[PDB]
Amino acid sequence: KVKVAVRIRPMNRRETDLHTKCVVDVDANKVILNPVQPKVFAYDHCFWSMDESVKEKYAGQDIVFKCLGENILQNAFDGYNACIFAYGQTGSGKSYTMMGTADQPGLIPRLCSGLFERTQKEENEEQSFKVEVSYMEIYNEKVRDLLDTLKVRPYVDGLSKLAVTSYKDIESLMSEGNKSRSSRSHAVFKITLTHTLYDVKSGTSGEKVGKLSLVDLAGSERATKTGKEGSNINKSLTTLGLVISALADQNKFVPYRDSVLTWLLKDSLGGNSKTAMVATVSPAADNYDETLSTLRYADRAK
Ligand SMILES: Nc1ncnc2c1ncn2[C@@H]1O[C@H](COP(=O)(O)OP(=O)(O)O)[C@@H](O)[C@H]1O
Ligand SMILES: [Mg+2]
Repeated sequence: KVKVAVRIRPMNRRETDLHTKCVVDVDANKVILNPVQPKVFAYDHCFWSMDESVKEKYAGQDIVFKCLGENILQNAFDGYNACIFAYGQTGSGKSYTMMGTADQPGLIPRLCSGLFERTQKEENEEQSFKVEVSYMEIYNEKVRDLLDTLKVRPYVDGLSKLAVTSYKDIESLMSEGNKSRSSRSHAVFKITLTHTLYDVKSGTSGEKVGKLSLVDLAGSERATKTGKEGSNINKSLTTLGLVISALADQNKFVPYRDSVLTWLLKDSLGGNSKTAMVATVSPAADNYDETLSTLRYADRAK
């Protein structure tokens, strides 16, 4: 159903340089926020990613995919639907986790690599796979096609959906979309995997469809006044919160239509779908408030 994880990023350069204190500790799957009384939260996984040298507990990109990606991918081969959301403060590690860098590929490249490896393994004259990708951006409840404002009618009228046949292919679209792309919008990478089995006369005898929606959410931080985007983002994120919580609690009412994001992903949120959320947070004292907020959001969803 619903899996919730928290990933703790390293100190950034500024925090390192300026000796900002660490206020986040971890204990197995508990997160302890020390005051800048200690607060303790429990999750399905906690990824402590502060320092590669501490092998005893460091979680690299490979670890995140093993614990959150592999299962979600398998789910799509099973013919079911799934979403993965990265949620948290700007600079906390949402994009690093979802897409990653050229040197540290994240969830999306690993998942696509795994996907094509598996399809190329199982494909033959009697069964085929069709892989289609869309990449869109939701900013202020308006949708933009990152593979080119599209109207919401639940479908996005005129949203490109492109057939890809190799990892390199699907890579050109990751690349293309990321260029055309950010901290104040949601980015949705969608894969449709269709697996068709054929009978003796080359007619269709079996077919499974699995959808994967991999989501880099808009930053969750509160804007500070020094003389609306944040408010619009808050509604969306609050609604996504209510949807995930309600599904996690599973006759209940689920408010899909209260936001463009949750409505467009209704198909992969309801039914027998699987949802995984990674709440990214800074370890540093100067982010306590936003870290605390992110932790409560993640706790609530679980
Ligand atoms: N777990 C991590 N390990 C190493 N570097 C990270 C990690 N998380 C984030 N970073 C780096 O910190 C910066 C902020 O990450 P990013 O994902 O862009 O933040 P966000 O998407 O949440 O705004 C990026 O340069 C990213 O490469
Ligand atoms: Mg980002």
